[PDB]
Amino acid sequence: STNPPPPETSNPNKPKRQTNQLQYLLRVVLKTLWKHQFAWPFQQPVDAVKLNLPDYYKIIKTPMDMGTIKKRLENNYYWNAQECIQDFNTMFTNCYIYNKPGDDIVLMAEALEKLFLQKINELPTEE
Ligand SMILES: Cc1noc2c1-c1ccccc1C(c1ccc(Cl)cc1)=N[C@H]2CC(N)=O
Repeated sequence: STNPPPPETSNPNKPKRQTNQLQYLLRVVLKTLWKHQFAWPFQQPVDAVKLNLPDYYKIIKTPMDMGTIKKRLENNYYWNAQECIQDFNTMFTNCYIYNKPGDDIVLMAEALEKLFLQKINELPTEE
C-alpha cells in the first residue's frame, strides 16, 4: 500500500506572479492558520498508509493540504490569490467529503475554514 505522489509545488511552465494579495495569503493567512491548535492534520498531505486509511485516495482524487499551499506560495507558484484560495477550498472540501458531520476532524476543519474566511474577507488591492 502506497500513498500517491504529492501535489506539485513548482512548475516552470505554469504562469506565476508575486502579488500583494498572494504575499498576504502567505504572511498573514497561512501563517496565522498554521499556528492554530487545529492546524496539524492539514499541515502535510494525508499519509493514508500511516493513518491506515486505505480508501482515502479512492474517494479523494484531488488532494490538497496547507503544507503544499505553503510551498506553492513560497515558490511563487500562483498567478493570483484566487488560485490559492481555491486550493484552501479543495483542502476543506476533501475533509468534508471523507469524514462526516460531528467528527472531530470536521470540527477542526470548520474552525479553520471560519478563520480563513475571516482573514480573506479583506485583502490587499488586487493585481
Ligand atoms: C485531513 C484529514 N482528513 O481526514 C483525516 C485527516 C487527518 C490527517 C492527519 C491526522 C489525522 C487525521 C484525522 C484526524 C482524526 C481525528 C483527529 Cl482529533 C484529528 C485528525 N482523520 C483522518 C480521517 C480519519 N477518519 O482518520
